[PDB]
Amino acid sequence: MRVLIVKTSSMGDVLHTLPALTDAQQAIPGIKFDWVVEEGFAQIPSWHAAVERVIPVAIRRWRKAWFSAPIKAERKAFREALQAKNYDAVIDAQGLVKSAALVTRLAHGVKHGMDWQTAREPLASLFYNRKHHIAKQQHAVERTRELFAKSLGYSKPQTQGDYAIAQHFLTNLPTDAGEYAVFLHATTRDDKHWPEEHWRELIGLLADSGIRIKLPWGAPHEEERAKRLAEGFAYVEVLPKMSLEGVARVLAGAKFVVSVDTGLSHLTAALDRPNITVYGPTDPGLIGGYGKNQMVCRAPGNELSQLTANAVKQFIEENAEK
Ligand SMILES: Nc1ncnc2c1ncn2[C@@H]1O[C@H](COP(=O)(O)OP(=O)(O)O[C@@H]2O[C@H]([C@@H](O)CO)[C@@H](O)[C@H](O)[C@H]2F)[C@@H](O)[C@H]1O
Repeated sequence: MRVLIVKTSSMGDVLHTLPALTDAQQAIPGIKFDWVVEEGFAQIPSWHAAVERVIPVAIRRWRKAWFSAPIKAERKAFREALQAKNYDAVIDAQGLVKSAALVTRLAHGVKHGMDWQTAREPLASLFYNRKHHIAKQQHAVERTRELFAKSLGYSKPQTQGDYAIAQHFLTNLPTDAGEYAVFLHATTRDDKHWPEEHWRELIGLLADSGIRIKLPWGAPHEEERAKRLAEGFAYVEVLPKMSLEGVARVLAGAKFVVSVDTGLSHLTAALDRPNITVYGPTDPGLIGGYGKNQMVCRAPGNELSQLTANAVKQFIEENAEK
């Protein structure tokens, strides 16, 4: 059986879809998935055993120079690749009008998606052949598992979702796996960042433990902050710039992670690595992670400026308890 998945945007949303592929694979041996996803996250689906062909899209990038000669070419290659196969099922796990009109609508096969009252954008429900009712009051990971279960004729396992992508890294874990912690400081908005000052204090509190700390960074200004956070700390290392897969191998070898509400935090949860995510303006109840050893840390008065290094270290300790 060959199924096509439409789940493009948000590294987090993409990662949350994995447990659903694990359920399907266990229930239906031989099942394989093709997956339409934003190029920036195209490596993620490849890490899962049930994933066959990845079909990248780069909306935002394209969208800005949409009629260009080179772009016109990419969009053409995309449509053709998208329509290449006749799927036994097309599952729109995105629930957006834009993705249903730009992707789902064009694929061959019975199209499944959420119904009018459960879809991210009600109107997208009109684009499906099969509309399923997926209760909103539950984690995104479970909602997608329910969607896959109902779309593919099998009952969702009572067990916790298994992202099943850690094994992709187990074979080539860093030599110093378990010897360090990874602090994910970079994110999309200022108010979501934990003040540099607190980061350095946390780091300082760990000085005599003998642990080492690695700092990822995806953009120049993020590298500069990482340099600032590392200064004077011989046991802290600013990572070189790497791919999603590369930073994913580093996370896999991390003993634990402290992070702000960002995609790499979601990657961490998918890799089953103990993780303490610190939230401020964003609510962990609505967008929290999912998985083993994930611990929520809400900043006082939803202001990260109020969260102390001491408080975060305490969570690390009690996250170790479990
Ligand atoms: N290979 C790589 N190595 C090191 N860093 C990498 C990287 N790739 C990306 N980043 C960095 O990761 C961050 C991505 O930004 P983000 O805003 O935190 O992205 P994301 O969409 O993943 O964050 C999500 O943002 C949502 C909203 O706040 C608005 O998008 C939250 O609800 C959700 O929980 C949270 F995960 C950026 O700083 C980016 O440079």
